[PDB]
Amino acid sequence: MELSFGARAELPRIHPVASKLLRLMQKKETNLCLSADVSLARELLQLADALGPSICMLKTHVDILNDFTLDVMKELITLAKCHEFLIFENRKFADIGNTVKKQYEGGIFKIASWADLVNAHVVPGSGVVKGLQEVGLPLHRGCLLIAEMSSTGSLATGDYTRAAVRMAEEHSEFVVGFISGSRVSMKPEFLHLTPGVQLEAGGDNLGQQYNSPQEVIGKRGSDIIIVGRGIISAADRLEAAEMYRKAAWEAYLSRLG
Amino acid sequence: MELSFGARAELPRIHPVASKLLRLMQKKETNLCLSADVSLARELLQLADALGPSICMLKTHVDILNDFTLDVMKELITLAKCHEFLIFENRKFADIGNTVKKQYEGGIFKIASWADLVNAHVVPGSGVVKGLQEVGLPLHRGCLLIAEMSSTGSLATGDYTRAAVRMAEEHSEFVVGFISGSRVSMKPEFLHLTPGVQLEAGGDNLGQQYNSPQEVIGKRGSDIIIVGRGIISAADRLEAAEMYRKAAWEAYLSRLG
Ligand SMILES: *[C@H](C)c1cc(=O)[nH]c(=O)n1[C@@H]1O[C@H](COP(=O)(O)O)[C@@H](O)[C@H]1O
Ligand SMILES: *[C@H](C)c1cc(=O)[nH]c(=O)n1[C@@H]1O[C@H](COP(=O)(O)O)[C@@H](O)[C@H]1O
Repeated sequence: MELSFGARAELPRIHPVASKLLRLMQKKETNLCLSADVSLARELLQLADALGPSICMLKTHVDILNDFTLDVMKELITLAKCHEFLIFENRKFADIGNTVKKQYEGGIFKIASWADLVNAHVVPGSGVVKGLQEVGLPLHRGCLLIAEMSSTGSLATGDYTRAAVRMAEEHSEFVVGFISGSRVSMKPEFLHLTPGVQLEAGGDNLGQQYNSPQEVIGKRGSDIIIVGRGIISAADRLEAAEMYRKAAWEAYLSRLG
Repeated sequence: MELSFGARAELPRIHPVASKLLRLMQKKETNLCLSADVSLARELLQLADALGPSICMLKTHVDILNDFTLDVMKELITLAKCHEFLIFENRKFADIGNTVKKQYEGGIFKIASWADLVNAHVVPGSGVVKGLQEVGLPLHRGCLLIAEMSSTGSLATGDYTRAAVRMAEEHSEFVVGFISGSRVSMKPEFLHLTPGVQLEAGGDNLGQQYNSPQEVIGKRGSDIIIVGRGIISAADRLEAAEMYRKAAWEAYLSRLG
């Protein structure tokens, strides 16, 4: 029997980062994650402020931010706290444990110092998780494993996907869910976040493929839609965010009955 | 049927970056790539200067460099030109094509501006190569595809590895080789670079596994050894690099005949 986001937030085995997310999704009636794929700090902060009320999460892309500083991230956190959304850094960690540990904590970005959530590929084996968790657990963070991808020719299928799910299950102190195109775990403590979402059919010219909020939330059983260009390229970004939020929210409610 | 590095540099279908690499490997008698996994620019540059004569390639890890600037990379390029080695940025690109394009060209790091070689995971499908190619092609850059990984539980096996080889073959205007544990393509135009190398048996506490230069070059048929901690953790990094250089070079010389 399907549980509401509010009930899932209270499950005994729920991770605190997932509980926080689930509570604000219910409170705000949004299961929309904005993919903030922009080059400038001013654009990032303007979108976070204007769309904050409509979103549960803002997916940053610090590797493409031309004018990144840690002060930009301080200010983003203030917006996150004010508007109540989590910060999810896009960087798709995909290296050996020892390396990802340093990539997560260190460098100029210090991702673990400001990102509530990160995501990681499972291709290196479970050391990728063990390395990230060494930094993330003390910092009270969570992680998503990339169980499926939205792009043409994705190899994250079959036994690979199943490996991601086992890895997540075995590291539930840190792993809070998945990047996936559908529900891949039957355990309600895990979140499912789906990119490759637009209202209309289509793709991009570098292998991105799109499915609708109704398809992914309603038919395929995911929890959260991640949307970049569908919102950012629109003339009215606030209206676009609202259409996506309403679409994803209604799809969830219908599945809930 | 085995050709020397110098002869391979003259193969008809060889990429110019691969040719430049193979020529300097032959001239300097080195098939050693230093994995410069350090957090300070001053250490990076001191290692680059001191070990430059012993290496064919320096693998940078800019995501862990706390005091990165483009001026640091300018000085690195001077040393690369002086001592004759290529610069390989470690970041294991693993996202849809439209995203990896921006990650490669942009942000603070502007990787494409200074790195001869990049590496990409093949899990997103061939869009990952297409996206990097749009940036790197005019700049005469090349790419290695991660066909196999060194870490315990690696999913880069079987049909995954075969998919990486096919993808490299179909994008030979930009893909110059592989990160792998062994020879994975029979086409001598492709480079094989192998991490998870140390003179002694063992591993680390986060899933890394080591094989020797003689096993990897000599028996598995790889071209270049990538070595981080085996060298970086020594008291005398120069002496360590020389040991690794002689091991890898003599292993190559012996498989030649
Ligand atoms: C990573 C979250 C990911 C994984 C995937 O399989 N597909 C993806 O597209 N993404 C990321 O999500 C956004 C998608 O943005 P658009 O809505 O296509 O503009 C990108 O940031 C992509 O890297
Ligand atoms: C990426 C080059 C890679 C791929 C892999 O399968 N295994 C790896 O270890 N690496 C990278 O190579 C160095 C290994 O350093 P050590 O010799 O183990 O210190 C790391 O930089 C790793 O990310």
